[PDB]
Amino acid sequence: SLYREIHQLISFKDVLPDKNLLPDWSSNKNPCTFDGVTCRDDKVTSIDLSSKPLNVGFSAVSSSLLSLTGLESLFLSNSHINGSVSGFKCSASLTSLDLSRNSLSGPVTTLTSLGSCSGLKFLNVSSNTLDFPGKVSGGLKLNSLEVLDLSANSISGANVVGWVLSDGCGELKHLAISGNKISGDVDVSRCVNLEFLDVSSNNFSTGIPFLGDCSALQHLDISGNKLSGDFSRAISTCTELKLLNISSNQFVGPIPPLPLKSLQYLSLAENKFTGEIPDFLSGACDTLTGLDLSGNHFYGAVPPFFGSCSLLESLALSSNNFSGELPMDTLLKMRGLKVLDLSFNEFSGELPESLTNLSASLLTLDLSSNNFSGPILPNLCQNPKNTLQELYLQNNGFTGKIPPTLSNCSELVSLHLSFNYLSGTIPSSLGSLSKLRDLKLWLNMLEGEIPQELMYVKTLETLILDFNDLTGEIPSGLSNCTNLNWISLSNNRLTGEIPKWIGRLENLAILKLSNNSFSGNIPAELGDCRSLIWLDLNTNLFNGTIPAAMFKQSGKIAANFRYVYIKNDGMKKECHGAGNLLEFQGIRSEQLNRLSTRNPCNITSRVYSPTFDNNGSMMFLDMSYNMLSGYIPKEIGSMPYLFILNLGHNDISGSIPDEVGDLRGLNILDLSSNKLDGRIPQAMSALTMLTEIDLSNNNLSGPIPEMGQFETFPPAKFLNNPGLCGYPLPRCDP
Ligand SMILES: *[C@@H]1O[C@H](CO)[C@@H](O[C@@H]2O[C@H](CO)[C@@H](O[C@@H]3O[C@H](CO)[C@@H](O[C@@H]4O[C@H](CO)[C@@H](O)[C@H](O)[C@H]4NC(C)=O)[C@H](O)[C@H]3NC(C)=O)[C@H](O)[C@H]2NC(C)=O)[C@H](O)[C@H]1NC(C)=O
Ligand SMILES: *[C@@H]1O[C@H](CO)[C@@H](O[C@@H]2O[C@H](CO)[C@@H](O[C@@H]3O[C@H](CO)[C@@H](O)[C@H](O)[C@H]3NC(C)=O)[C@H](O)[C@H]2NC(C)=O)[C@H](O)[C@H]1NC(C)=O
Ligand SMILES: *[C@@H]1O[C@H](CO)[C@@H](O[C@@H]2O[C@H](CO)[C@@H](O)[C@H](O)[C@H]2NC(C)=O)[C@H](O)[C@H]1NC(C)=O
Ligand SMILES: *[C@@H]1O[C@H](CO)[C@@H](O[C@@H]2O[C@H](CO)[C@@H](O)[C@H](O)[C@H]2NC(C)=O)[C@H](O)[C@H]1NC(C)=O
Ligand SMILES: *[C@@H]1O[C@H](CO)[C@@H](O[C@@H]2O[C@H](CO)[C@@H](O)[C@H](O)[C@H]2NC(C)=O)[C@H](O)[C@H]1NC(C)=O
Ligand SMILES: *[C@@H]1O[C@H](CO)[C@@H](O)[C@H](O)[C@H]1NC(C)=O
Ligand SMILES: *[C@@H]1O[C@H](CO)[C@@H](O)[C@H](O)[C@H]1NC(C)=O
Ligand SMILES: *[C@@H]1O[C@H](CO)[C@@H](O)[C@H](O)[C@H]1NC(C)=O
Repeated sequence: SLYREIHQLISFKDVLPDKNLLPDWSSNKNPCTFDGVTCRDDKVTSIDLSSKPLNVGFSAVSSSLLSLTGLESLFLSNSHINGSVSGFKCSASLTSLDLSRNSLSGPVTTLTSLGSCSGLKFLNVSSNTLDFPGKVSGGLKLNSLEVLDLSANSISGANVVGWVLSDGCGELKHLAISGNKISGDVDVSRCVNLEFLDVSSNNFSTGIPFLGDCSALQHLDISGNKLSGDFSRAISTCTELKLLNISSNQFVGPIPPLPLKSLQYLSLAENKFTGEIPDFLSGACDTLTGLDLSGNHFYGAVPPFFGSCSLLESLALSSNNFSGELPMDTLLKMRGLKVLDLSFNEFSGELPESLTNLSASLLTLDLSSNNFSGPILPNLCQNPKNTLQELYLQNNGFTGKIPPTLSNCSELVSLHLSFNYLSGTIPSSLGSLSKLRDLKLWLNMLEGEIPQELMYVKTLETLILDFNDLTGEIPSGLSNCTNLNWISLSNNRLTGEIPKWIGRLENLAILKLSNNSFSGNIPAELGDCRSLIWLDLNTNLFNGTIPAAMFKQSGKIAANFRYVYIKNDGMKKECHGAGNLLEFQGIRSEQLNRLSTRNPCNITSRVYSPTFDNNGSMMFLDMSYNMLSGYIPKEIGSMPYLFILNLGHNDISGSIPDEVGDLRGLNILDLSSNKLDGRIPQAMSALTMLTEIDLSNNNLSGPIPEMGQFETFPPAKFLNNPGLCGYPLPRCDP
């Protein structure tokens, strides 16, 4: 017996490709001492080899492990098991089998073989590649199961649920098959003990699941399909219902009657429900902990009855047309509230003083994209121990100043005050927000300098201050913020140079400094930013030459890195640069016209990516409209991910490096308005991704390369080059 146990386990170990995996599994040694093994009274009862790259087929598993007498559970989640299940001798003692997150493949009918495990009651085969080929007939025939998870497979087809349940489901308590492409009907009316049903993210577009008496159902998730019928009538017999998730479908009309007496979580998000919030929902106030109505067509006010929902932790009403003043009278009674999301509505008026009390309970306050006005509450975080982590007030009409008292929201992780009409300075006291990761204040009328005090915020990742009236230089304090990964200061009136300490921000992925008055040379230390993929310096007063060293990472960039990209059309003179990459969270695109008084560019063309290992490269480089000079370092050509390169409008001379032809990712290439001479390198015919080029206003000569993409570009892209010829230009005179 021990003999048999140890021979089975060691035989399993020996079939493993990796010889480091079960280092302590050893023959002539008791398995009860092995890692991965659970024993009771010196007998093996469970094996857990999850998250270990075994790289063997199911046949090895069923041969060795599943035949172990007395084995009660086997956990092999994320263990690189492949192959298919099939017939094997299986212990009567085995009650749970977890094969999730593997590479099991073949028709789901293979699972019928697990019927040989007479004791099997729990089965997880989620996140594999099981499918259902053609004719959906017969049955799964595992009607002893209490729990079955077939989620995230490759099951495509109609009435697969009927197939799962055809042979009986009187024992079933938990059915999940989410994340497939199943369609048709769901009939669980004979599953009288079913407590959990998840058919979400599938291809259901016809009937609502038929639940029958719905006598044990507590959790119902049909979200992420295309359903439109009468779910209300479907769930009306479900008196045990705690979670109802019908989000991301195609339901319409007003919120219908619902079974409210046991309800904890309700989501109707992402449908087309209309009307006001009806007062009958009040019946769930004894139990309701989470409510989500986001992304519908609701309107009107927030009903006073919400005052009695004392257990409500989360109220999400974003993206509707709710209106009126902040219903503080009601919000104050919601003892339990931690998340309040009213963003993307039409709430208006000023912030009430009572709101300050909420700083004491909420973790998240989201009022972004409404019609609020007036000052931001000076006293907001006045309470002894405020919990507030996220404060989103962006895209409103707030006036006045940023209250220094926000330094008292001690747990603040994210502060978004962008797209308002705030004036005054950036309070130095935000320096004492020791956990702050995101500071976003762009598109306001902020003045003064960038607080040196930010140097106290070690956690800082995001500093977005575009479109203000900020002056002075980049404070050396920012050098201490080594987790900065996104710095954006475009469209201020800043001065001075890029500090060389810039080099020691190994996480900086985006540096946008356009339309200021920065000067001096480009620091070669820029090449020491191990994360830099987006460098925008257009429209400044930079000078000197381009440092080859700034490219010395093209390189071992580990990985890649919520925004809007607004492309410059090329029909406006006063509009400079390839285009603006701007932070765009909780902001309506409709309000982008608010830039009209700051930005000479049109705003019509709004846009919202590769994968790296250690191959990653700079993706975006724009240094146009400066006073640069010298020669383009041929290292310029070392960036296979560079899809944009704008060096237009400088005083760059010498010839175009042939290495430019190595930039296989290049879509845009602007080198117009410079002192460039010599021949356009033939190598540039290798580029096949170009959508725009400009080499006009240089001193280029010789023929335009006959191959590549040149012929597809108009004469304009080549004008003002005396000795240049060849189509699209006039034929060269040999
Ligand atoms: C770098 O930054 C500076 C400073 O922000 C920026 O200069 C500013 O640019 C804007 C846009 O060109 C100017 O626009 C002001 O406001 C309106 C836009 O709504 C301008 O255009 C029209 O104004 C008339 C007024 O009667 C109006 O009827 C019309 O509807 C407007 N057209 C629209 C809808 O676009 C005005 O010309 C102008 N108003 C004033 C103050 O006279 C700002 O004035 C500029 N502010 C300055 C110069 O400090 C500059 O363009 C940026 N550079 C780059 C390359 O982006
Ligand atoms: C079948 O196997 C699946 C794959 O393991 C299970 O899916 C996983 O279940 C976990 C529990 O729900 C999830 O845990 C995550 O990690 C933390 C750990 O502390 C949890 O709190 C979170 O709920 C969850 N993620 C976070 C951070 O929110 C796994 O995420 C989840 N993975 C998925 C969904 O693919 C199934 O649960 C299992 N089925 C059954 C019936 O047991
Ligand atoms: C799920 O959505 C619908 C419904 O099954 C599928 O649309 C079908 O498209 C095929 C053509 O490939 C037609 O033969 C079917 O008649 C369509 N269905 C109907 C009723 O119009 C869609 O293909 C399915 N998606 C997947 C990936 O399974
Ligand atoms: C209700 O259903 C939605 C849609 O299935 C769930 O949202 C999913 O997970 C997150 C949001 O939490 C998003 O990524 C998507 O909207 C959904 N899935 C994916 C992978 O995109 C939501 O979590 C469900 N709510 C509950 C509590 O069950
Ligand atoms: C870039 O701008 C700076 C600051 O205005 C200038 O610094 C120049 O540096 C070199 C030193 O040999 C010379 O061009 C001048 O002596 C400096 N000018 C002055 C008085 O500041 C200069 O305009 C630009 N620097 C470069 C590299 O040309
Ligand atoms: C299972 O994985 C191994 C390891 O790569 C491979 O050799 C074998 O062909 C795979 N079997 C199937 C069914 O793909
Ligand atoms: C939203 O509500 C406001 C205030 O009642 C109303 O004036 C406006 O027309 C509504 N907007 C839409 C899109 O229905
Ligand atoms: C950051 O600046 C330097 C880093 O070497 C040093 O004075 C100190 O460690 C830091 N200062 C602060 C504000 O912690």
